[PDB]
Amino acid sequence: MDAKARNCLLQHREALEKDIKTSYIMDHMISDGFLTISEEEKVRNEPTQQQRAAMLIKMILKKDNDSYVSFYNALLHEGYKDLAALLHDGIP
Repeated sequence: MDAKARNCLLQHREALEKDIKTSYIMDHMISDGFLTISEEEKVRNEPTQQQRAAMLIKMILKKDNDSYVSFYNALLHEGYKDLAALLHDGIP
């Protein structure tokens, strides 16, 4: 993704990992076509909620602009309003 978007995600990574549940967010991204079942399974293999969130974000940082926007939308749809707001800045 564009460095601006990547940097925005890196900036708010800690906040995201501390709050988000990955299960439903990933369902949305898979539905959108920006996360594979292979990736979902790897995320799921992480022991804790935060470790799963860390792994998911680690994968997203290497994806494209559309993936960033998909992540943003997933956050909104799951009610993480403030967290999505933090990333709004990086939307290309």
